[PDB]
Amino acid sequence: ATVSEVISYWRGLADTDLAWGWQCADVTNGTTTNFFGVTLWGNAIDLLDSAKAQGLEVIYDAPGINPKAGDLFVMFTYGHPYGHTGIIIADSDGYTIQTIEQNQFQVGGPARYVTRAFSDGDGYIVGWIRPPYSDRKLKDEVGTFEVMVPALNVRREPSLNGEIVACYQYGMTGTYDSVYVGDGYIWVSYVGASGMRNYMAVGDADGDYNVNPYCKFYLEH
Repeated sequence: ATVSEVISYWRGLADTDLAWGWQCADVTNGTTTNFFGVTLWGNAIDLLDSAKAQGLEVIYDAPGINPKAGDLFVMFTYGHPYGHTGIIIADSDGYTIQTIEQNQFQVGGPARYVTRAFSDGDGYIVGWIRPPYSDRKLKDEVGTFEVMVPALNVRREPSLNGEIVACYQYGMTGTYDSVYVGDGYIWVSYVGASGMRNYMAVGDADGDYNVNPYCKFYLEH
């Protein structure tokens, strides 16, 4: 994947919803998962450590060390211990950064253009990941899931663009009663508080198998 491809995609979303076709729903792991097939587990603030463990290039902020277009930044947030992320869409001079950022629905909000200093009233930049840019119901099952990705959408149908009804954050647990396969993903299903059924992608699918999990799974004993 190319820098121009990725930046163009997020510019598209910022320019403009519940039909969003991404399952992993944050900027950083959404980008690595959907464009590079690399999934990162943890909160926003953990993703530099997760990226390093997956062999990606990680650069920590410092004097003279400034991010480039296409870099995925990680940020410490004063308001909460989970941190914040976004995509850098232009080379930085070290004083401002041009970014696209997001703003039941815990995370994965809509994309918007932002320009921020390296430190302000919301937090400060810690570092950034530099991606390697180039040139059917399966079974009934009584279990619980644990969201391992930073952000994961929840829909009304086990389809790519199913209506989004929630967005779960890393660490979230919950029961499920059934597992589905569809549109390249494995899904679990459960009855929401609304009273109606919900579907959530829990990993990329090769045939009937979760070959890239977004969650851990626990079965009743």
